[PDB]
Parts: sequence; C-alpha cells; structure tokens
Amino acid sequence: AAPFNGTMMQYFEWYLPDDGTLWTKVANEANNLSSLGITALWLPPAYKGTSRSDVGYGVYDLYDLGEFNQKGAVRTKYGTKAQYLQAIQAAHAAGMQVYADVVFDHKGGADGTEWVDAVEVNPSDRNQEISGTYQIQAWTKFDFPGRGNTYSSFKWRWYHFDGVDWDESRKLSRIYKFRGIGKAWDWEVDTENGNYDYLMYADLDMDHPEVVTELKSWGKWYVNTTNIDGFRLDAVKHIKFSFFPDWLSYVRSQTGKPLFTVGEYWSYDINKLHNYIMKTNGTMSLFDAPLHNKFYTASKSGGTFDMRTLMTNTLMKDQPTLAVTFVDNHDTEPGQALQSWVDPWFKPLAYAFILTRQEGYPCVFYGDYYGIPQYNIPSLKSKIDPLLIARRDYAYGTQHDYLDHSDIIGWTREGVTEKPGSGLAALITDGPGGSKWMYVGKQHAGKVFYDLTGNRSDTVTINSDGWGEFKVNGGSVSVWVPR
Ligand SMILES: [Ca+2]
Ligand SMILES: [Ca+2]
Ligand SMILES: [Ca+2]
Ligand code: NA
Repeated sequence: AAPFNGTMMQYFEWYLPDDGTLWTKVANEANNLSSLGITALWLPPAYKGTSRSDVGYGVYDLYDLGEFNQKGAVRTKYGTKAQYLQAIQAAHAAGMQVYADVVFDHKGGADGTEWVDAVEVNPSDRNQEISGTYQIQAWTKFDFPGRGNTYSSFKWRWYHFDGVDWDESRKLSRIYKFRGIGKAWDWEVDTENGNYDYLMYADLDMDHPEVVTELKSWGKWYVNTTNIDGFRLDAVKHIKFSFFPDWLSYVRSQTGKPLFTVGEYWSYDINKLHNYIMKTNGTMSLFDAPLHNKFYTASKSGGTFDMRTLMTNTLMKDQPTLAVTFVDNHDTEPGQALQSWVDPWFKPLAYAFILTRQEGYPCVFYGDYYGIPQYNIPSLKSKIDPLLIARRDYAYGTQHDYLDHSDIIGWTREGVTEKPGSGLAALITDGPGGSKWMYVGKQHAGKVFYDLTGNRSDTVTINSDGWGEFKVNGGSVSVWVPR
C-alpha cells in the first residue's frame, strides 16, 4: 500500500501554567499536527496528583481523571475528565493515536499516617540495613474521600508498599524499609545504590499479589474507558523488571488492542538498556537516552566533536526497532532533574538526524515546538516543520550512510515505488560547511534536487550514475529532495 512514517510528539513540558487548558489545546491543535505527519501523541499523566499543580508524577489517585473533588480541586493541572475524553476524540478523528503516561513506581499525597515497624537502610546501598527495627509514623493510608468506591473500592495501606523516606513522628528523612512477612526491596531493578527500587514517596511493592491485581484491573478499566492506544511507562528502572511483561500481556489480551508501549529507563549505559530489553522479551520500546547525551555533548563541543561517532553505542544503532529517539524532554529542560539541554544551534541538526533516518521511532518535544517562555526559549516550529514534511513525504526506502568525516556527515533514502516523488539526501555539520558526493539511486538520474529546509538556494542535479554532489552551510543542515 501507500506507506506513511510514524512520528510521535510529547505533548507537554514541565513549566506549563496550572490553568487546566492542555486537554482543550490538544482538541484545538489535532488537525494541524495531523496534517504535518504526526501520528501519535504522548500525553502527560491524566490522573490526580498530590495537588492540582502537580505535573503528574506525584500520583495520588489513578481513578481520578480530574473528576472528583480531591487534593484541593476537581480538575488536574491539565483539565477535567470530560475535557480529556474530548481531546482523545479529536485526536482519533484526526487519525492520530494517543499514548497515556503510566506512573506505577510510587504513590504520594496519602490521606493519613499509620504506625509501621521499619528499618533504616544505607542510601548508597539499600541492601545494607543500618539500624535496628523501630516504629515510625508513615504516610501510607489512601482512602480517596472525594471518590469513595466509584470504579474501585480498593484502599491502600502500609503493607502494599516496601518503604518510605520520612518518619512523621520524629520528622526524619531516612530510607525506611518496612518489616513484615515477605517484605523486601523488589528484584530485579537497577543496581545503582545496591538496589534502586526506592525512589520517592511511598514505594509500591510489586511482589504483593493484591497490588498486581489492582494495577491490572486499573489498566483494563483505563483502556475501556478512554480508548487510548498505548502507554509511556515512567521510571521503569525502579520497578521490578518482570512486572511489565506480565501487566502488558494482560491488558493487551483483555482489551484486544495492540497497545504500543515505550518505557523510560534513564541510563547512558547501553548495556543496562540491553539487559532490560532482554529481561522484558522485547515487549516494549525504550527511549534512547544515550543518543540524547550524544546530541548534548556535540552541541557543547564547539565543532570539535567527532561526528563519525554520533551513533556509536546508542539504541538507535543497536536496536533500531525498539528505540524511541528524541532530542530533549521535560526532564532535560533547564533547571530540571536531568537538565542537559541541547544548544539551539545544534537542535535542528539533531532533529534532521532522527526524523530522516530509517532507524528508530522519533519523538518531537512540545517545548521545542512551541517554545519555553519560562527561560525565554523561542519556538522552533519554523525549523521543525520542514523536517516533518521531509519525513512525511520523502524519507522512504533504502538508506546509504556517510558518517565519514569529523564535521560533515550525511545519508540518503532512495524512496519507494509505492510513494512517487520520495527520495532524499541529507547533510549536517557541526563545523564549517562543504559538499559530499552521495548516492541517491540510479532511478533519480537527471532529476534536480532542492533544499527543503530553505537554508540553501542552489540546486543539485543527479548524474547518470545516481550520484549527486550535495552541499551544506557551516553549522547547519540541508535536506535535498527531488523537484
Ligand atoms: Ca517488595
Ligand atoms: Ca520502586
Ligand atoms: Ca566536529
Ligand atoms: Na517496591
């Protein structure tokens, strides 16, 4: 048939104002985004957090999609339940898929405390206990006073969690592990800090049968209510590895939907990512964090970065079909947790790289597209749109790589017969400009190519052999496509 590349978009950024307008914006922008070739949207957590202003990762109630009066308000930072459903309707009507953010690591905003026997563990080695057992007052009682028993009568208590990091009685910060039959940090998880199961708030015990059943019930309920098309999994390295293949297979079989899933395993070590994929049987894709670090490193190297090494040890290279590529996200933003913002000059080159190459499933960042007023970061829509059109109409077929110079690197796509007019030749450089002969295909012999980005006004004519001498300006990008 006539193919169309897949392109995802993270539709949110950290510093959005708490005005309950995001769901409305999704409904309003759906067709515009759709026409550019965006095929799926990753939406932020839609359920009630610790307060109305919570970005969503301080999850309080998974069944409150901005519908009940809990935590100071009815709506979430993004809007109400009815608005969320309308957003999903608009996206589907425009032909796009919707991925929902899933936060299963912890739970915060407890309604009350409970006295629990606990032991302190070494922050740098959670496997080592550093105190005797003693009673603490932990925030583990979840009753959901605003919701009651609507949708689910499940009440959370201390035994559904593995530990917390605050004793309300003595007002102390310690990593507390709960005592009890079968109580222990989950495994397997990331080994940093000995065992990185515990992260923040009340840590979920993935070994507790009732917790597993409850999350499986929520999954089915969520999909059957919203009709979402996939998931974005939060903090997977802090969650028992074997839990997800189990949860996913259940939800997929019960709903009958394929449910594409991408998990966030934050690590620049490609080995840990390989291990995770192996341990989960390729049941989900992962964000290519290592590639983000590459982009970031190159942007700060003032041209000295060796472009020939750009793909080395990245998921895009090792597991192209399970890699979700990106330039920046809500965590890499200035002032954030994993801040490592790619400099503006390099940003368009990075987008050309992930949007026109065949490896990976690219994700465009809301912050980059619409700008981030918080830090006077402008909208790059003018630079990104031409690249979106490139992916939509031209980036198809056999690829030829030219990662053979410390500055200027390129690649071509021959195009496909089922997509007339397709074919492309891209060049990017982190230093001075120049030219490079590249093979686009004998089938394009005699055709004239032009720079879709608009950066260059000259044209390139393909010789009888299918080769062209493409050009690029210094510290820039040029995407050549047939007239
Ligand atoms: Ca446990
Ligand atoms: Ca955990
Ligand atoms: Ca260089
Ligand atoms: Na746990």
